[PDB]
Amino acid sequence: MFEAGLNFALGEEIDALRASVRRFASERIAPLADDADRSNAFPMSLWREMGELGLLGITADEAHGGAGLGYLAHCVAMEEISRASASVGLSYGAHSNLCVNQINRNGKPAQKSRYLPKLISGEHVGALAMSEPGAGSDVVSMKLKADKRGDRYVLNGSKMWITNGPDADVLVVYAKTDPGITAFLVEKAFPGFSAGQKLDKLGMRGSNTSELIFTDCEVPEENVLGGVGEGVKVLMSGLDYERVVLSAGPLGIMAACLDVVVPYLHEREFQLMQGKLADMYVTMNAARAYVYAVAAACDRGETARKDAAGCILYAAEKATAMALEAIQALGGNGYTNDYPAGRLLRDAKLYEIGAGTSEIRRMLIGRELFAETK
Amino acid sequence: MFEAGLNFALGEEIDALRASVRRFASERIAPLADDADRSNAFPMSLWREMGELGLLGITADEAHGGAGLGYLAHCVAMEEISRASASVGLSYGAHSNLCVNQINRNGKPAQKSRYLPKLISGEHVGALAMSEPGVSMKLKADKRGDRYVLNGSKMWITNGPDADVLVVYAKTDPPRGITAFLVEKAFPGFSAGQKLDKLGMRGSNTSELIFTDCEVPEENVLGGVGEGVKVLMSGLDYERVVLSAGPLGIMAACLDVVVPYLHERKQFGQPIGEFQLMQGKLADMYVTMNAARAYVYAVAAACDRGETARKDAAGCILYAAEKATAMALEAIQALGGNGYTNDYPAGRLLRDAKLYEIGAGTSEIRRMLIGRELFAE
Amino acid sequence: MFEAGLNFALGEEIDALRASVRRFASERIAPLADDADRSNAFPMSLWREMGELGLLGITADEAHGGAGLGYLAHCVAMEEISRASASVGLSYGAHSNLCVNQINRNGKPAQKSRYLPKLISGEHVGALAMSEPGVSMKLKADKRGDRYVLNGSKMWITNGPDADVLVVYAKTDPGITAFLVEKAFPGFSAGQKLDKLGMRGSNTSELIFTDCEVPEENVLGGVGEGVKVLMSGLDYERVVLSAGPLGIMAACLDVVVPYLHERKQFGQPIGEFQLMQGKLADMYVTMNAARAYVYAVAAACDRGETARKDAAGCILYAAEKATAMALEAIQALGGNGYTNDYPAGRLLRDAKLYEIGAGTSEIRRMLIGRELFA
Amino acid sequence: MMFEAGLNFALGEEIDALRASVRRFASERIAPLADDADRSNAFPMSLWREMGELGLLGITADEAHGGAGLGYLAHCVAMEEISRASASVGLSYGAHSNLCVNQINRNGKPAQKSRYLPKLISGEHVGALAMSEPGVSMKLKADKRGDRYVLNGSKMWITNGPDADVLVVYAKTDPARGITAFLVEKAFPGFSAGQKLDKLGMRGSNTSELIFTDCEVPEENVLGGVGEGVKVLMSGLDYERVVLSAGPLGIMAACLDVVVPYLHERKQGEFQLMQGKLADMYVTMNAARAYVYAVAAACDRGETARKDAAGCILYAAEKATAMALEAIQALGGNGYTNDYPAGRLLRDAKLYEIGAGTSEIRRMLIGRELFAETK
Ligand SMILES: Cc1cc2nc3c(=O)[nH]c(=O)nc-3n(C[C@H](O)[C@H](O)[C@H](O)COP(=O)(O)OP(=O)(O)OC[C@H]3O[C@@H](n4cnc5c(N)ncnc54)[C@H](O)[C@@H]3O)c2cc1C
Ligand SMILES: Cc1cc2nc3c(=O)[nH]c(=O)nc-3n(C[C@H](O)[C@H](O)[C@H](O)COP(=O)(O)OP(=O)(O)OC[C@H]3O[C@@H](n4cnc5c(N)ncnc54)[C@H](O)[C@@H]3O)c2cc1C
Ligand SMILES: Cc1cc2nc3c(=O)[nH]c(=O)nc-3n(C[C@H](O)[C@H](O)[C@H](O)COP(=O)(O)OP(=O)(O)OC[C@H]3O[C@@H](n4cnc5c(N)ncnc54)[C@H](O)[C@@H]3O)c2cc1C
Ligand SMILES: Cc1cc2nc3c(=O)[nH]c(=O)nc-3n(C[C@H](O)[C@H](O)[C@H](O)COP(=O)(O)OP(=O)(O)OC[C@H]3O[C@@H](n4cnc5c(N)ncnc54)[C@H](O)[C@@H]3O)c2cc1C
Repeated sequence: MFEAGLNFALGEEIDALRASVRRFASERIAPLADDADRSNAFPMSLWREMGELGLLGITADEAHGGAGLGYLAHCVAMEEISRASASVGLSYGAHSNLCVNQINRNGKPAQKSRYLPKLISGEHVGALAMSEPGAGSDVVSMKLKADKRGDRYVLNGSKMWITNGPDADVLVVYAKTDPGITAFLVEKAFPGFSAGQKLDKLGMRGSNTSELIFTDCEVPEENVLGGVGEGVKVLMSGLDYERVVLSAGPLGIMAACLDVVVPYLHEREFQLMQGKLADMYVTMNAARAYVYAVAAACDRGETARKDAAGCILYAAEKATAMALEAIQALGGNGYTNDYPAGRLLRDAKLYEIGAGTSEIRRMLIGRELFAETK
Repeated sequence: MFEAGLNFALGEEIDALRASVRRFASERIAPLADDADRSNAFPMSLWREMGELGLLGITADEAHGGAGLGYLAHCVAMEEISRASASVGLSYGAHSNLCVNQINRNGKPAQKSRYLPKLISGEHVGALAMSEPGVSMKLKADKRGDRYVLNGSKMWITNGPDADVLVVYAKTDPPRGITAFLVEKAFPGFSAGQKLDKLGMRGSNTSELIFTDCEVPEENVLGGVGEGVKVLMSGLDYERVVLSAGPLGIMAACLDVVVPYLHERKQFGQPIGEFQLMQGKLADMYVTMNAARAYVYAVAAACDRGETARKDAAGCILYAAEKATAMALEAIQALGGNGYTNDYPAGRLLRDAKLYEIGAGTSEIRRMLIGRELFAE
Repeated sequence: MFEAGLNFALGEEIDALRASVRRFASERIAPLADDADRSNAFPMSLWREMGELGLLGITADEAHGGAGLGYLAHCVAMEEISRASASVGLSYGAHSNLCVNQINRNGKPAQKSRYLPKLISGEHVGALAMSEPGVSMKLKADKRGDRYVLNGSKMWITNGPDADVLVVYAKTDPGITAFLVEKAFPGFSAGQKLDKLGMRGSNTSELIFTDCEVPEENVLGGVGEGVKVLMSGLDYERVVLSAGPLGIMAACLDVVVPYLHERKQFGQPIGEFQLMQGKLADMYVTMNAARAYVYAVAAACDRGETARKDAAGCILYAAEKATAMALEAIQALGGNGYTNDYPAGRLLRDAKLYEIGAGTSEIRRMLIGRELFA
Repeated sequence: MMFEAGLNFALGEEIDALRASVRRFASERIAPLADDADRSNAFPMSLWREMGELGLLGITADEAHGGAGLGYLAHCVAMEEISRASASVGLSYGAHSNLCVNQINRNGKPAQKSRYLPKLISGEHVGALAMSEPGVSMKLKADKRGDRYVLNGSKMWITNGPDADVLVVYAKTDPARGITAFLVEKAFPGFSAGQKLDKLGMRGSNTSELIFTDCEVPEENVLGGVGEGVKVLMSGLDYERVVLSAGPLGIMAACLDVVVPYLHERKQGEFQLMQGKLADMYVTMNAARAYVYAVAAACDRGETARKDAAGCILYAAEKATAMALEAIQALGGNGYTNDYPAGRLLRDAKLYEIGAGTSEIRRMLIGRELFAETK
């Protein structure tokens, strides 16, 4: 509902993609956003609908139903989707980027043919499992065991905070094969695999998050993803691309902030208010510029850990700040659950923690700068 | 649980008061804070308990059964209660300051004797109603014989659906045609709307009030007819001072949750409190806590001296409110994923804190007030 | 020099332009920056030099010696210039954009023929005089025959004492008209240069008009149409000027990064300290976001899109960020950062100008906030 | 004109009297030369005797030696009024009266205090404190030789360095808790000051390195015990921090002094933004005062904590810098000229985020303390 903004000239294809996703999001997602938050449940019908629109495999190969587009495209879809529901945006990102994109980049032809088509149609839901109760920030200290036994790897332990955890049919799981790390393709139907009950979160309540438990979970050796002991490389790259695409989550939240604020103020010319509005608009636009420039850079093949970390750092902090201003501009009404401003705040905060914290991002950028400039 | 902090030397009586309230808040209030947020309702049984401890009439005169203490004392009580549950704190503040203190300051002896005793014991709950959907207020009071008839609505009233006694501002003559009234829940033509569904302060019952030819005896005029603007202004100064201890208690709670976590959470082989960035974050929280406290206590003390503090009262609530919300965001940050779950109270602290940047006058209004007064005198 | 950062892929032409301008800047401007600041005087020889490089007419028509380039190119040139000396950059912006570009856009071909060639060669210096001590301007231009007679004053004029050609706004009826004024016109006089906190190499003065005769063929843009003329290119001015703060930010990293390796405390380069890494990260991210936003606005202008809000936005943003970054630069250097031996203090002093000169942050916020309704 | 509104803190008649006195001296005598001190890059030396005469130089010194015998709150108030007139004079004053005189008053033996305090208190002598070095891992050597310690090395960034007659100097008496503080006289052969530094601000505050080349120090000039220097240094830093925090206080008070009168007589929704900005300056001022005064009063009760001293200077220094930036903003073009003092307030304010230990160091100290306190 607030649609002014700087044109970035992303090209006809991406403009069409934007108009498409925006139409889909306003018609099919936005009406369910509040309900998803209130019921604490992802609206499952969206999986196939997004599959049918080609959003789920947007950066995956056209062999398997994918659209073969790039990270700028993915950012735009993620932004429109998150604009309608940040929760659906987060689940979508975790499926389409965390799971699908890692398989597409590190998977062998046989593996991709086996797992991708259903992930891309939305028949299967995907997840990525890296974090553990005692290994979050310090992720390489993970303790999930994977012991070779015949033509199988037996998995023992747990993962935590997994987006789409209770629903995922296919998961990319990192495990210690030598306490070092290996990535595995895990099916929900593998015996010894279980999901915990969904978490009760401050925000992202439409997004089903759970622990995972592995009790003698047998994984075929042909389901290793990217080679034994080479899980850390796979992980690292996975974090880069995660960072760029997920930074569009905050973008969508910021767009939603203006969506509620501007019409509100037009149904309800004070100067402090106009200044507040200006700061929101300018922030939104700068954040867009930065994220799109980083995404285009990734598409040209200049992926730097620095700038991906930087754009999610920046966008996440700005989205939270702006949600606070959205509530503020609405006043008392903004403090009620009758308006979505509160939910925008609750949702936005996740991005300063998930995908690595602000602290970890700042440190990565600092250490990297210092390392390359010596 | 986190008890580091600057000693402000408030004296033995205030130190003892802090000890009593802290004991009550930790033993009684904290274990039901989550429940209050979840059920979206005030735990009514607390009223009489707070009544018993002498907290509800803390600034009311001893002649009417109050404790006869001042705003510094009241800030301290409000802080310790808010630290345990910010919802309970807001309700308490609205009862004991917005209502009880307005009556203590402005009431004739007979109004005070009629209304104060049950408000002080907690048999009665109290509220204050000023704000409307549209001091250009529209609530109308017309004379009818020896009574006043009230017509209109008030919005966003803390303790609204439960209040037995209300201080209500109304137009008797449409500017300097405002009058304050003591209203009883019992008066016909008075009702409360449904309770609000809020981001935070969910344990604090809030609603609109609807006055439909509501009859108020002329003897219930509070502070003289046409004089409502003076009663309202003064009320606002004291309201801001006492309510600013709400953000203080929330800040204290941020430290309570974060500090034991910094010790107990290990990553990279170390408690995360040993990492430079986290030490910095902690330092900033601590310094902010102490500065906010210093400012608020100084303003309250000035009030107890009977000094002017309009700018300074607006200022200490502006300041505290903004800091508390910022600090709750950092508390969630410091706890990480755990801090993003409802199993931890950090999220609740954030949701509750934001209230004070709107409720009881917004940040914007506080800024404009302060700047205007400066630019004049 | 710190030359790392996001690639924006501006194209071969702009990249070659950046390279040439940077070579010129480090060779000819940078060694004079301190001296310009200490003597409070523009190094005049730079005019002809910049004229020889085609920089003064970068966005002006080729038929008059201009480069015929656009605002993105101009921002890049302005950025590389300001990175070597902010004062030189400010004077350069006033000459090449505020004066030359206004003539190029609103000047009749005869006027451009008369005034542009020397401005472009650098034989003449250009200025813009709009601001007055008090749309409430009081400089009056009275039509007496084939002449307009100018009486009044203008204030804070960049290149004031040196300008040969000035675009000058005046009230012809209280209503506004822009004029081309020559230094040689009798009744025109410049006041002594101001003594400023920063931008000390940039010669600012008041102007005084006492019965100054301007011929009617020197009306710029049409009688009573001065406000359209002004409004136009307040925008382009904002875009191009926002590259001043960009140059300064680049300069901040230019001084901070090397120092973070060389300085050692507690047995380590200070760059290994976590708070330091945090700070450097915030600087880097800010630099990239600001560049992204300014380049996007400039490219929008070059596509001929309207960008009132976004031009005001990008200078608002970039000016505030540059000042904050200069502060951190001083911080990162410690005691040394506090001495005039290092350039950090100068960068802070210079940066503050852009929040307060050529508009103010408050005006920019109100403008954006009003145009966004409200 | 001056801005004199603000929250009353009820500091008592003695302190209110001191405040009126110093504010009179500051606006009458110091303010008119603040720009001169800045432009000439030189402390106005004649101020020393005058501040001695007003009882300001030994404000926390024992009365038996001529001092006022007042405390840290009192000292903060004096520092604040002085700094409000000229931050440079305030920094030189702070270094003399707290960094030097107070260290001697707390750690000196009776004979040491008798010998050195009287001329420092009357302002006949200028005092300094020397601890920092270009490289507590300092390199300044003090080798015991007979009944004298021989000093070799250098100190850097010393306030009042070129002028100091008496300096408290820290050195390593054993490169293995091997630190000792010393009372050093300018008159000692082998001691000299370097050229005065050329600084962004605090330009009226003379700052230099010190150079000790086989500088002979009498062994009776050991301050507070051989090897005990780390203790002396640390406590010195706590009190340094509390009193110097009033430097930023004075700078903030100056910001309002320049802004509020200007905002009246200047006339063009930017003015509402302006009122908001004025509100934030006012509130910030009052908050910082409340905190600094609370920490100082705590010190006067005998409660000194590393945390709170560090905290109040961290807070105040950051606030003063931000407010100076706003003062310039509020005065617009005029604020950007050297004809108004706002530019100077900014340049000066920045110093307090570095000197006395950077904001980074303060944050770490506080965090490490809290962590130790809550394990
Ligand atoms: C909604 C949600 C969805 C998620 N989805 C997924 C998923 O799909 N896949 C997946 O693998 N994981 C997922 N996670 C896990 C997520 O990545 C973790 O929450 C986070 O990365 C790990 O932090 P933690 O929760 O262990 O907190 P901690 O790591 O304990 O952090 C606590 C605090 O300490 C700070 N800190 C830690 N180390 C340092 C240091 N060295 N220096 C300075 N400060 C430090 C942090 O900044 C933080 O403030 C999800 C989490 C959430 C909340
Ligand atoms: C928990 C809670 C308890 C409350 N309890 C009581 C009570 O007991 N008694 C009572 O009388 N009231 C009470 N209120 C009312 C409360 O004070 C109002 O909600 C608050 O003052 C804001 O009113 P509003 O919702 O109409 O905001 P609005 O006034 O609609 O605010 C809209 C936005 O515009 C801004 N704005 C408005 N006017 C201007 C202007 N002139 N210039 C610049 N900006 C402007 C505001 O900052 C705000 O961001 C309570 C509110 C809350 C939230
Ligand atoms: C280095 C430099 C170079 C310059 N070069 C040029 C040039 O080449 N050409 C040219 O025309 N001008 C030039 N200027 C003028 C410049 O645009 C002004 O100095 C400034 O942008 C406008 O503010 P002011 O100086 O008049 O101060 P004021 O506008 O008086 O500022 C006082 C404060 O009040 C606020 N305020 C300002 N106006 C209003 C209003 N109408 N209503 C409410 N509040 C308001 C502002 O936010 C400001 O913070 C230059 C200035 C500088 C410093
Ligand atoms: C005007 C002035 C007057 C002075 N007067 C005196 C005086 O009278 N007596 C005296 O003894 N000294 C004096 N000093 C020196 C002052 O104490 C030092 O400048 C300060 O203690 C340290 O600054 P530095 O130059 O050593 O910076 P550095 O130590 O080189 O610091 C460089 C940067 O690294 C950062 N850093 C360093 N260590 C760490 C860490 N462990 N973690 C994170 N970040 C870190 C710092 O924050 C800083 O940003 C004075 C200085 C000035 C500027």
